[PDB]
Amino acid sequence: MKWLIFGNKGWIGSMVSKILEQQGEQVVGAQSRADDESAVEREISEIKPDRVMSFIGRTHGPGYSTIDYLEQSGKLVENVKDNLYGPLCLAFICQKYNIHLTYLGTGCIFEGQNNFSADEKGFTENDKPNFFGSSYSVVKGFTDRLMHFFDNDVLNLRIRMPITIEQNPRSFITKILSYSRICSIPNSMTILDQMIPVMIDMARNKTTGTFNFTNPGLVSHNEILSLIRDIHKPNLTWENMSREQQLAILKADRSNNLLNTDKLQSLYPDVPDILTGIREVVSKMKF
Amino acid sequence: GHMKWLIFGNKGWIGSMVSKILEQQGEQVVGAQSRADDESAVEREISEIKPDRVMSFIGRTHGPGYSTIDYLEQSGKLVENVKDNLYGPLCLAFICQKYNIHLTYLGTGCIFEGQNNFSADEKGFTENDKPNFFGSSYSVVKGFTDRLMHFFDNDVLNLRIRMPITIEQNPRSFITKILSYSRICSIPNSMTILDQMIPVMIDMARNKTTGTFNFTNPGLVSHNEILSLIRDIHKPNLTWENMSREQQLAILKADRSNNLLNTDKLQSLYPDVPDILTGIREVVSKM
Ligand SMILES: C[C@@H]1O[C@H](OP(=O)(O)OP(=O)(O)OC[C@H]2O[C@@H](n3ccc(=O)[nH]c3=O)[C@H](O)[C@@H]2O)[C@H](O)[C@H](O)[C@H]1O
Ligand SMILES: C[C@@H]1O[C@H](OP(=O)(O)OP(=O)(O)OC[C@H]2O[C@@H](n3ccc(=O)[nH]c3=O)[C@H](O)[C@@H]2O)[C@H](O)[C@H](O)[C@H]1O
Repeated sequence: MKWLIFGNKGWIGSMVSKILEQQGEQVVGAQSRADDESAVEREISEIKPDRVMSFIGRTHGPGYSTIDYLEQSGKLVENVKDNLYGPLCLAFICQKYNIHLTYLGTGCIFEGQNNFSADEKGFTENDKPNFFGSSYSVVKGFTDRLMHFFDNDVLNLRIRMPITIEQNPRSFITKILSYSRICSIPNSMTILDQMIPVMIDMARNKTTGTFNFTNPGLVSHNEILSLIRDIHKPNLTWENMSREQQLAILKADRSNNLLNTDKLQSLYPDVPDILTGIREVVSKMKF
Repeated sequence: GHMKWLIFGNKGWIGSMVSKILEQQGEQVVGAQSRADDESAVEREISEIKPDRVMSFIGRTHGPGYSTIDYLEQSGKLVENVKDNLYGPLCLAFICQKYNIHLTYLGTGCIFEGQNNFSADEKGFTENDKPNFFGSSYSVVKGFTDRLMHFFDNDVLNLRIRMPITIEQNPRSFITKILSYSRICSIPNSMTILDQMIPVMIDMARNKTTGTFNFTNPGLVSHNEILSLIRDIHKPNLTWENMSREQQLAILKADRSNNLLNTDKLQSLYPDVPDILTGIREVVSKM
């Protein structure tokens, strides 16, 4: 089939593009900006893709390798443009043309259920955002809600803290290896090497709706650094800091949660729990 | 004949003014119980009430400690900004469209800068023009809401008002406000006299007119010209101090939109709408 990819030069979009091409699919990198709704509709009307995917957003930039970038005066316009408006333009136009859209969103719109409390099973697909501590998370929360108005037309995948075996400035493990102090908190995370094939399968199948799109279960920064130490780097040591210490040195807070992945597990029962998956990733990693 | 109207923002300055007028015209007005951002509660209320027409007079434009849009520039208020100035209005657009019920959305023309210099080649920002003013968090979000309303061009009436004026003094009224300000940044602007423009808005909603409309009285008026007309007609001892654009920017949390709106589209439908200077004369004579 023919796959039109927005964000195909980005970290994730490049990775997905490569896998679609190894699978024998035709990939078209979108030339239109997602927020240029008239150019998007011209491109979609002309290319006539079988599938559209969105790997776009504004999550770092000059001076800031993190979502702290969006807290600067003058960046709200880039935040809403790339992290809400562009994705909504793709939803409206893909829906009009009856072309399945995969939107790669975020689960960094919730806070909590990550304390191993016996009565808490994690945030669901239907749950409203309850984390408002970064401008990124605020805007993405509304994008996530708005995507529920396209439940039969758009696949809304909530990834978090994405990890690759290959080291990359964007990869959660690369980042935490680089940080002087670690705020260790159990969290739902996405191993892209494991879950990109699932995402492609879902888009091939025209599956629609919202899915929490993390590996089952919780892992902490300390558990990940402990595996790197215990598998490869016996000398490895790090300093811990609290949520409050971290808040003081960043421009924004950070989302910490468990996502309930029962919905994804109903379709894809072989996705590894996050600790089995991280053990696998760390075992294969170069430094 | 007389109809049933569901009003979001029925207790607000503009909403309560429109409610009273629809009631004076012998309509049935229901004040909405649901928050516009509570999409499930909105869908319940619309499906229950089965209104002939829905109207939105909602937004977040002031709050504790800040009688202006400067309120939205505080850390932690982006969530209120997007919730009330974008997401709630989009919830109303999606749901009213689903139920094929006409929606009037009271938007803003404070999404553009320029064309107010009396240059003969500049006839003002049109309905199709994209936002070009990004100097307040209010204007940035409202600009995206305006663009999003264009995806509902057959189902929603999107009216861009600016600097609303009432005969009746009120803290929200542009004339009350500039009378209250020690220093005036005098700039020619498109402005909306609500006493003259609300009856046009109600007619449009009765006719189920949809699309975007610039919704200011035709032409420009400056702060200095309004205050001069108040002095000469009502208050001969009135005096004020003038200040620059950059001097204003030094005292406020954000910049302000200054523009001309092209009102040819409205004037084509309603040739009798008073030009701003004729209308300001009517207003000041009634004060
Ligand atoms: C596109 C979005 O990117 C996001 O990354 P974010 O910009 O929050 O990454 P970091 O600030 O590096 O934060 C990554 C992690 O590092 C922790 N940390 C940070 C700095 C420090 O000095 N020490 C620490 O321990 C921080 O608490 C967080 O757990 C998320 O992936 C989100 O899932 C995804 O949708
Ligand atoms: C809901 C939105 O409200 C808005 O009002 P805004 O909050 O910008 O009002 P003010 O800050 O009082 O500003 C009102 C006017 O006062 C001027 N001024 C301000 C302070 C000062 O000390 N001296 C001055 O001369 C300012 O430049 C502006 O022209 C707009 O109506 C917009 O059309 C509407 O959609």
